[PDB]
Amino acid sequence: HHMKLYIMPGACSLADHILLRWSGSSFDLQFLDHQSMKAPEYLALNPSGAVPALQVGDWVLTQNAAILNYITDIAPAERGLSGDGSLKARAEINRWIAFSNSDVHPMYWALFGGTAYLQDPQMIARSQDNARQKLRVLYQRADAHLKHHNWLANGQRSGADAYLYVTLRWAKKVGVDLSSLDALSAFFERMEADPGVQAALQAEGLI
Amino acid sequence: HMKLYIMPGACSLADHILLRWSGSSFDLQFLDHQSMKAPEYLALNPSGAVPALQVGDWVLTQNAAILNYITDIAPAERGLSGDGSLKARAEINRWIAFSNSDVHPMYWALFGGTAYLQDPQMIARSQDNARQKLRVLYQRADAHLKHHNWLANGQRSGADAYLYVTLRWAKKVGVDLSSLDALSAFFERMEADPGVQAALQAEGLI
Ligand SMILES: N[C@@H](CCC(=O)N[C@@H](CS)C(=O)NCC(=O)O)C(=O)O
Ligand SMILES: N[C@@H](CCC(=O)N[C@@H](CS)C(=O)NCC(=O)O)C(=O)O
Ligand SMILES: [Cl-]
Ligand SMILES: [Cl-]
Repeated sequence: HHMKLYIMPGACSLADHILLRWSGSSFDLQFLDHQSMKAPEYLALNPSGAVPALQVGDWVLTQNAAILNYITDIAPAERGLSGDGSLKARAEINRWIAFSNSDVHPMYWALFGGTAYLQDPQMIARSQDNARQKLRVLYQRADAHLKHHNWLANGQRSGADAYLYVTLRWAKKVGVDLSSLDALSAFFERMEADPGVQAALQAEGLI
Repeated sequence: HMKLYIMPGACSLADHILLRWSGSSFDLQFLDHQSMKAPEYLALNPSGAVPALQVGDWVLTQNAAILNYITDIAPAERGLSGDGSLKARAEINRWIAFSNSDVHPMYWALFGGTAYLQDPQMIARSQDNARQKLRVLYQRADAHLKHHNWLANGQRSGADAYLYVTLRWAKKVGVDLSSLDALSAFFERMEADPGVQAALQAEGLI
């Protein structure tokens, strides 16, 4: 109740939801729609009208990268979400959060109606194929990294893994080819076997 | 002991500006669209993109990660972490993420990212769309800057360096920044900054 996470089921807010559960923090979910996000109540809270938003008392934090880092910062060290807690450890988490946040996530724009302005069905389809080809390349990079690493950063689970997992769920909704990416596949299954991930998916109605 | 891999005027200029503000000792390593795809740099960064910050044998690559690392190593007296609280770091992070994940990728069609469309009219529509979406994002920044001189905690941070760098691209690609007086004043404050000027000059920019 002191902390409220504004979510849309299956959206990027799911990464923050997963991390909150891994941190062991007490929090309250506030459910939003593509309609309720654009309503004046949430626009007063976040003018951008986009999820996630994390309310800590009267303070409203908005970027996934900022929220994930904030949850990491407040989590007790025993939860192991900051690695050894050094500058290098935080930098490793940050680089992999930025990979999902600024390389992976925006490549999904064409796959979530971002290219509707093209009007031409063939052009819209080409933009989607391009997004899938570029995403395939990015996921091959993540898979190559996961072949020799347990987790993305510092060999320990972090907000970086929660974010990568959420993008993989989108890949599995928009037709991104993840075949022959065995390390990435094992990572996805490890995540889905996790009680914190399962609790989050269930609470959001993705079961 | 630190080496920053740059391309003149690229997103790496934000890290360059912050390194000057931090007072840190650093070397610049200049790259091309060709030298970045060369095997020597691909061994350091397989993504074949700038920035990259080398600290000894360690190579750090994401802009957001580099900006936060520079902030973390800067002496407290430099005032790049605000009051230094979790809320202060979160305010810096939200504004870094705004330029990193909202502004920066909207420039993709404006920098040849929609060439696959082939048809010139469709490529032009993708550029017009990128410009329209960017004016909306810059209106948001302008609305925030109407009541704040700096993006986070009323004190200069890596967030300010990043927003300024994209505003340089806006001017080069035809993004409409008219009637955005607070963002215009921000751009002017930045260009008058000695650390910014020192960075622009070292990069051979104007
Ligand atoms: N850079 C922002 C992006 C925010 C964003 O893309 N939010 C999406 C959720 S994935 C959203 O609200 N989409 C639907 C809408 O705006 O109606 C962040 O990572 O928090
Ligand atoms: N998410 C990455 C994006 C990296 C990136 O976009 N780098 C650009 C510089 S603006 C680049 O190297 N562009 C041209 C190229 O790859 O040839 C970050 O912020 O560091
Ligand atoms: Cl990376
Ligand atoms: Cl923001």
